[PDB]
Amino acid sequence: MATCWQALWAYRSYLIVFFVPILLLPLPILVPSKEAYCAYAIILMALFWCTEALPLAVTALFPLILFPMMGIVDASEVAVEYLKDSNLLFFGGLLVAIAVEHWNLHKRIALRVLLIVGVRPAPLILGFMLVTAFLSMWISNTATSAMMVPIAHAVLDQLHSSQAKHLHLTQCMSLCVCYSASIGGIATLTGTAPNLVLQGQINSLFPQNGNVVNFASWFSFAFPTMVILLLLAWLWLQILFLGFNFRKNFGIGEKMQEQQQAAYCVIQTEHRLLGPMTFAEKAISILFVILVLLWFTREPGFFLGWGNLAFPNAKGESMVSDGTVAIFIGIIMFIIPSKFPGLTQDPENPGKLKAPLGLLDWKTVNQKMPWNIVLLLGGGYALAKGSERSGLSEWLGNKLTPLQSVPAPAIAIILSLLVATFTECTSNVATTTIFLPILASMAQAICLHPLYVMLPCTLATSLAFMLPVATPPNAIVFSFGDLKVLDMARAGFLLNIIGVLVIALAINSWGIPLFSLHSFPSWAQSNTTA
Amino acid sequence: MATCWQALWAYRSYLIVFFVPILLLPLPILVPSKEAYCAYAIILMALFWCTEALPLAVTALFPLILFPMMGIVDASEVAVEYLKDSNLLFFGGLLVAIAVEHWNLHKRIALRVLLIVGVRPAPLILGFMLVTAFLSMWISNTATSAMMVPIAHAVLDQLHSSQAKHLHLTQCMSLCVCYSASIGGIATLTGTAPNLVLQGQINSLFPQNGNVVNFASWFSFAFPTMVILLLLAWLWLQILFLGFNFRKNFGIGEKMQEQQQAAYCVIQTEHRLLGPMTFAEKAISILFVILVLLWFTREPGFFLGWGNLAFPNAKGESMVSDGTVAIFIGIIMFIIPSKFPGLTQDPENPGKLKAPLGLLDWKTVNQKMPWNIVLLLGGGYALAKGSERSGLSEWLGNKLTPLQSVPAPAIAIILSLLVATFTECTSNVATTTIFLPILASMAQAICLHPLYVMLPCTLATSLAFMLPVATPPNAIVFSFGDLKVLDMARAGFLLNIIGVLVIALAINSWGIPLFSLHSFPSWAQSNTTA
Ligand SMILES: CCCCCCCCCCCCCCCCCC(=O)OC[C@H](COP(=O)(O)O)OC(=O)CCCCCCCCCCCCCCCCC
Ligand SMILES: CCCCCCCCCCCCCCCCCC(=O)OC[C@H](COP(=O)(O)O)OC(=O)CCCCCCCCCCCCCCCCC
Ligand SMILES: CC(C)CCC[C@@H](C)[C@H]1CC[C@H]2[C@@H]3CC=C4C[C@@H](OC(=O)CCC(=O)O)CC[C@]4(C)[C@H]3CC[C@]12C
Ligand SMILES: CC(C)CCC[C@@H](C)[C@H]1CC[C@H]2[C@@H]3CC=C4C[C@@H](OC(=O)CCC(=O)O)CC[C@]4(C)[C@H]3CC[C@]12C
Ligand code: NA
Ligand code: NA
Ligand code: NA
Ligand code: NA
Repeated sequence: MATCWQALWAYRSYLIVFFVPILLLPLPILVPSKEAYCAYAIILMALFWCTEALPLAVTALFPLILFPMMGIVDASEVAVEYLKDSNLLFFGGLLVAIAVEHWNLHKRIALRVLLIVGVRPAPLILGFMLVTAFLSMWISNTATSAMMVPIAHAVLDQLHSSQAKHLHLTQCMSLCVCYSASIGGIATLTGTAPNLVLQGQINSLFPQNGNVVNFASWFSFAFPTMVILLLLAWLWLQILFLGFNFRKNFGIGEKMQEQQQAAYCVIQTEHRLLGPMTFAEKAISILFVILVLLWFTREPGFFLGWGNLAFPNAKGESMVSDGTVAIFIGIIMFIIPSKFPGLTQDPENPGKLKAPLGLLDWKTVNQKMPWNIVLLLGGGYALAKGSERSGLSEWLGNKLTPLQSVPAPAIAIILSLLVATFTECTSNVATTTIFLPILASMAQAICLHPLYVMLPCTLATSLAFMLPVATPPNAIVFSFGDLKVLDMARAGFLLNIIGVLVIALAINSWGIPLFSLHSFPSWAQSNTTA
Repeated sequence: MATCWQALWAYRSYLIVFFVPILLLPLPILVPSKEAYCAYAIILMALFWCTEALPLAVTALFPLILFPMMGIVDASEVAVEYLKDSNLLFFGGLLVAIAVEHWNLHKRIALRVLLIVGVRPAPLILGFMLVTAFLSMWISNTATSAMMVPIAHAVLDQLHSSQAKHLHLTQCMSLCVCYSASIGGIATLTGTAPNLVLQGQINSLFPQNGNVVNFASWFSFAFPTMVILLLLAWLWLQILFLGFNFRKNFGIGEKMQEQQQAAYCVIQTEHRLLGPMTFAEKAISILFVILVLLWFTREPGFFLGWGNLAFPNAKGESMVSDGTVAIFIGIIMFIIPSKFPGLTQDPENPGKLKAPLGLLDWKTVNQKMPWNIVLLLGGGYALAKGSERSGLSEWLGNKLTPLQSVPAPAIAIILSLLVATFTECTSNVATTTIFLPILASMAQAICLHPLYVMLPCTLATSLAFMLPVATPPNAIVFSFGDLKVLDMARAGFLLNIIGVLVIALAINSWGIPLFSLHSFPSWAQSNTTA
């Protein structure tokens, strides 16, 4: 009878976990190679994340058993890949956010934000996108996400509670903060790390170049690209999760103004009934401002920060990172009392006073920390390390070489598509470092100017929108549990193509004059050209 | 008035955190050196752990801010020290223990253990010590602790609930399991990792030695040492936490037999009212047996395991570790259903069936995992790495050289005291690797036989009993929150001296005949001797 078909549909995750590793076994069986053994693991983890047949942190533990059991890397070497400085930065940022939420400062910030920008979905999403992109121009993307994801969560909670469809707004705001942190970092030379890697490669492979890639020329090239890509991402996320209406999205017309003025006066009254700030709110607000100001001035690149003055290494770089500052502020939050004269009496011995708790105690942290996101970030780093140790990146980099029998405006588009597809599985810095010296020689072989193929390769590494392991902002937005990986993939599949087309617009207009991409200059000559 | 003296005593942890870093500042100020900068951090973390002015995982985060801020190591290099394979082994073992506790198998195991060995404190502690030492002779110490600490916790909970002073029994059982895992590993050549390091050094520094250190001679030397040290540790932990009575400790005499027979019949009835095993209990019991059998036969050393047959490296060693097996079994626990035909109906849509949950879901794991012990183990590894990168181990190793103007039975005692003191701060393998080639040349300089100074150095690295970062068993016993670090230090300070005296007994009787430690053989000759 038909009662077996519901039993087969209820058990669908067990069937996925049993049948997906069997159906992909022809790839390691028919092609015995470490590149195929790593491609099997990448396809398996992507299929287990998009279907969510297992929890996210459980799928993130799969390199630890997969890579030693096919000879890619040792268990000792895959074990120290799961906790880097970018993961400690997330730990310290969320350690500050837990103290913000515990002492009701998140309600103050959310009510003041909703009092300033109002209650309209698309202008509020646009304001969050613009602020996240401007912050990501100057600090790290991970620091921007770890600062901005709980603020958007609190604003969204207060917006829900003032109106008593919201489950699409909670996806649109999370994905817009996630994508704005990645988009805004490409506009400056110090915004994302591969932007510096390109300058290191241009200085090493081509001396006598005369500092062709600096702060001013990179800004003049990559700021309109960032603005156009951010506005198109706003329009696409507004179309996909909200409607095609554009008057309901902007709150235009009556039967919409009435509910919006009612929600605005409800927000006004519940903000008025908060009172003065307590001692803990003032202390946490001062520490938050100090943390963001220390993140700004640590290593700016266009002037000399406190990380270069105090604590330099032999190369002059800072030995202290952003995660060090985050862990420092989070440790200080355990030491400052929550009330200063707060000497109470304990339920034990009746001759004792009692010191207050700190701004953080350990049991609040243990109840509130997303440890699955720590494990997800670590599993992403381990999969990215296994892709370099197996030889996938060297194999796919050497497939870009026979593209020489293609006209030059199409080489950049095909290369940008390939790099934007491959950067979902790997690291941005490693992909840039491996892929740039191949493209430099490929451009020297056909007498094409470098940075016609090196600038789209550097920009396409940042177009990482589909998988949780593509960028650390892609994993940080799963901290509250309302998102699915299928929503992120469905939103990012078109954003990759839109970003590739925006890079192709930027390299063929206003990138040709300010870089002289039609001349093949004399600093790119060698013994193989002529 | 006198009401200020209670306000000063209530605020004692804040005063410790403020005044201890200021009072130790003459050590980095008067002695500017990286060895002093690391000694400052070690003394500060030991003082913050023994007083517990901060939580344990918060004090374990101190290398991340300390080592880049005095130039010892970079933030990127100290960040990848916090999650090794021994930490993933604890994660996988406790991931199995959470599933044992969630499905009431821990009550079955605890009631059957209390039905077999009875209810008497000192014989039960001795049985746990003997089983933990015998298990630690053949598998890793971390695997033995991660298997045996929750079992002792469950037995202790059932023993408390059958008798309705226990707060001293819960310290004695935790510390006895912790110390038995460390003591039992010295008896075999494959029990602890420095035991193999010594054999590598004897083979590398002195060829033509004729395999003087093998399985049989190491067993014949180190098994009575282990037995004597285990019995003396049992007697000392019985004296320290229990009384000097030895008849109340063994339950001898009436007014003690009555309560013990009452507790035994209460245990009999509440074990009889459990019923047959469910599906989840049978599945978890089979997986537990399979996990311990895979831990036994992976890399035994005296025969060829499945880790050497399948998955070898170029040197023939196993690429798969014990943590890989633990993570493998813990991942399988998410896939097996808790009931097989358990198709229920969901509170949502009334046309759906519902698959059961697994033996593990993520929310039970998040509620039950001790993440502070993961951070504590990682902070210990980072402090141990900073001690090698700063140069403390090379500095303290070169202080063993001017001990040549001491008679030879006292050189071994002074060296064992120094190594047993220094191994509380550092790693056992690194201390052995650094300290053995200095002692070999020091013994060649005075025409003393090696292994008169290399065997006490190898054995004294395992006498690690005072600090949570000395051994991973020292950190695993804080998983349930009943212990203090001051109890561990108070119990281990005398056990270090007892172990040094037992090593001095073993090297001067029955170690002289079976190693010929009175002859200076011909394989230790060089160009500097004669
Ligand atoms: C160049 C200088 C740095 C510029 C940095 C980028 C620009 C940031 C502008 C953000 C403006 C957001 C609205 C107003 C400020 C935030 C709320 C606030 O001040 O709370 C006061 C609120 C108290 O207000 P009260 O109830 O009136 O006393 O809290 C505090 O005083 C302490 C807050 C410390 C941390 C502030 C974090 C603010 C994050 C805001 C994110 C906004 C995203 C969307 C913005 C759309 C703008 C178009
Ligand atoms: C050489 C072969 C391997 C030897 C390994 C080392 C020796 C281990 C002996 C441990 C004996 C402990 C008492 C009996 C076994 C535990 C309880 C049991 O059988 O549960 C059955 C109990 C069933 O109870 P029932 O159905 O109600 O009869 O559970 C199971 O069947 C599941 C078994 C899973 C694994 C259990 C591991 C228990 C470790 C206990 C450690 C005890 C420490 C103190 C022992 C002092 C001895 C002097
Ligand atoms: C951990 C739990 C959830 C089960 C996981 C099952 C699969 C996802 C994995 C785990 C072990 C894997 C196997 C481990 C080792 C091999 C040998 C490998 O062939 C070799 O010879 C590998 C070594 C080499 O030749 O270098 C082919 C893939 C295969 C069968 C792997 C196929 C995929 C398997 C079954
Ligand atoms: C963890 C947070 C909440 C509080 C930490 C306070 C102290 C435990 C630490 C943190 C910063 C440390 C300082 C960081 C750097 C230095 C410089 C150092 O002198 C140097 O010149 C170091 C660099 C070098 O010469 O190689 C002397 C120690 C001192 C003052 C350290 C003393 C101990 C301090 C105050
Ligand atoms: Na950035
Ligand atoms: Na990437
Ligand atoms: Na062992
Ligand atoms: Na140690």
